[PDB]
Amino acid sequence: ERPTFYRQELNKTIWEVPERYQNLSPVGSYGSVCAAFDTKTGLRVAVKKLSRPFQSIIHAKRTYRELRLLKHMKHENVIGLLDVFTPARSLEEFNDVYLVTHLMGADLNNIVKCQKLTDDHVQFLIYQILRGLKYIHSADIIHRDLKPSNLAVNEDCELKILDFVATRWYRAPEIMLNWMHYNQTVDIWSVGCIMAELLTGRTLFPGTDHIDQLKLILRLVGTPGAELLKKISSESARNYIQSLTQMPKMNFANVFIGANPLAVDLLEKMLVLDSDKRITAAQALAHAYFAQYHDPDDEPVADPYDQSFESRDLLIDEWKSLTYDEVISFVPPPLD
Ligand SMILES: Nc1ccc2c(NC3CC3)nc(-c3ccccc3)nc2c1
Ligand SMILES: OCc1cccc(OCc2ccccc2)c1
Ligand SMILES: OCc1cccc(OCc2ccccc2)c1
Repeated sequence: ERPTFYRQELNKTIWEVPERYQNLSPVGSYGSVCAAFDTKTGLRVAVKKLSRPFQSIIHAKRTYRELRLLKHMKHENVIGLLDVFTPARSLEEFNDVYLVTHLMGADLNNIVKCQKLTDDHVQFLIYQILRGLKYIHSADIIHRDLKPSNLAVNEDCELKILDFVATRWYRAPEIMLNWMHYNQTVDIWSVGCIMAELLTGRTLFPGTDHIDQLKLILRLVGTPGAELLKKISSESARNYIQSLTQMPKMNFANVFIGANPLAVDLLEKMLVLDSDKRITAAQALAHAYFAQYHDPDDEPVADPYDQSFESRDLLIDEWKSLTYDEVISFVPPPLD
């Protein structure tokens, strides 16, 4: 029951895709993505060709990870899989992997780098990020790399979180300091940085390196007090922290002058240096700032996600074969 494939060369590489996808045209370069038209649905879609999916053990595992994560995400504010295919007829000739998802208008960098945003828009966009995160977090997945370029927004201001400017600007302070045991709330920190940027047209913490970045952070949120410092396991990290000149916590209502006071309040709750005290995604959705969008009955959580594979060390052929299994067992979504 194989579809008919067709070949073509687009700048860099070849492309071998079922006839169902038409008028492929590049959108940029981990992999490279083409805008296509999808004849089965009439929707514009993006087809990503993975670059050398099984070049190493790491690539192999990463190809598998991404396919696993994509197959699991079924939610309005998160990128989902319309299709995955290979030109291979057998495991033995399995070498190329292509992923298909909805094409979305632009990204959040292409929306904050056009104007500021008005308050009503920021509410809607941050709301949708939080609702997508609540879902992702409920599967015990941590995004880790949230930033404007990872948020796809279309012409209707609908937002989808995806994966794949500096990443550093959005990273939680615990990650910079190399804490092994950070949790989900690293993603809340990033959301906080995103929201502030949307409200001011400015990157909140545009650090030039990780040391700068921390200095910029502590300057706003203050240096750690005693209850936090007592939870820091690394002697050297604790020293860096305690040796850098003490800074006081800033009044956010002064730093975010003229912003809505409910947005200032959310921001205070998001950008807590101590990750144990940071508001979660579920809690942030019930904050007042979102009172016109919030519905506790249309804020779904995810099915369980098995990421036991993350702790496994496998051969390149075994990661590859696990990926093949997943390409074959893929069930297309309800085409509605
Ligand atoms: N329960 C917690 C809460 C917050 C923490 C935090 N926060 C960093 C100030 C941003 N950092 C660290 C840590 C541990 C080892 C090496 C480097 C950093 N641990 C934390 C443990
Ligand atoms: O995240 C997997 C994937 C698949 C195909 C394209 C892709 O990035 C391009 C893209 C373009 C427009 C909206 C969302 C993604 C990502
Ligand atoms: O990284 C967590 C996460 C959150 C939302 C979507 C998601 O899909 C993962 C992924 C998406 C696109 C390309 C590669 C991986 C992952």
